Amino acid sequence: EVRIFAGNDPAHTATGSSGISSPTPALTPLMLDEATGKLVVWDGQKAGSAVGILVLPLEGTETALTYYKSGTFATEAIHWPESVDEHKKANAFAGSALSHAA
Amino acid sequence: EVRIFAGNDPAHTATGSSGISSPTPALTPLMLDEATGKLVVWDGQKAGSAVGILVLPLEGTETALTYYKSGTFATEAIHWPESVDEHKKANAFAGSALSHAA
Amino acid sequence: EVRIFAGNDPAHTATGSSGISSPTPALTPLMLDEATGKLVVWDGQKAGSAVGILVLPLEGTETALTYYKSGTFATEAIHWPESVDEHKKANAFAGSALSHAA
Repeated sequence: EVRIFAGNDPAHTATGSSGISSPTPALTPLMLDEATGKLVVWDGQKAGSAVGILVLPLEGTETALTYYKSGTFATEAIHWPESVDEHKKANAFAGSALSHAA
Repeated sequence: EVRIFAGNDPAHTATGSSGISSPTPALTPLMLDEATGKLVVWDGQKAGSAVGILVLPLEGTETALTYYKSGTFATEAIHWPESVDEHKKANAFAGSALSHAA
Repeated sequence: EVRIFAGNDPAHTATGSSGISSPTPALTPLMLDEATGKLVVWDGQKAGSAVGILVLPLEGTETALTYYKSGTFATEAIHWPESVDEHKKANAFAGSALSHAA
């Protein structure tokens, strides 16, 4: 059984305005869009800017999305951005209730 | 029974330095004051800048306040700022352990 | 029994890239390094920038560290920076799942 919640701390979900405009798979790191305040895919440019993980896939036309706001996740189940800094990747969720480990 | 904790995830409280100088009702979104570091009413200008919800009303002369730091709240019980952007309102707590839904 | 977890809300830990290059004791407030994205000692310059508390001491040569990401801690057990603003100290963890009280 390949655990996707490589942690015991209960995972909880939340809903929020989505600013994503393209098919996005589940288990994708999310960040807040500085200009609109909507949740979009985490760009990997800053550690701690990832405020959530997509729970269900998005078609790209949804006005809202569902995300995990807490819990410990398996690094391998998460869909990271191409060639993301390893340090920013390790601390992507630092500051929130989310974390991830091997 | 009109639930005010439209969620199951346990709500927890915390205390912190208040920078509010006016009667403020309970269930009000709080943000950190950039200049002083004290907690004041959330201005609705940025998504994810709301770090807490006032638990008890403030006279406006308190040096400290009590706030919920986690849990899922009913959008309707929270006292939002006049004409706040709906997207910033939906994701006001994104990044923290707090969230809110209908 | 001098409680170090002056709270009931379960404490949880996480791992992350450390940017600390000197012996650092356990129970030390951590912040994210703007330039590298690595976790380093909280400088006390901003309220809410403390994203964690060191769980185990660091020699100063580790590439990773372990930190508590949630829970309520005793202000007295935490190792604060010399002459840190009291307001920024009180709200050092505001926004995260962490808090601290007497």
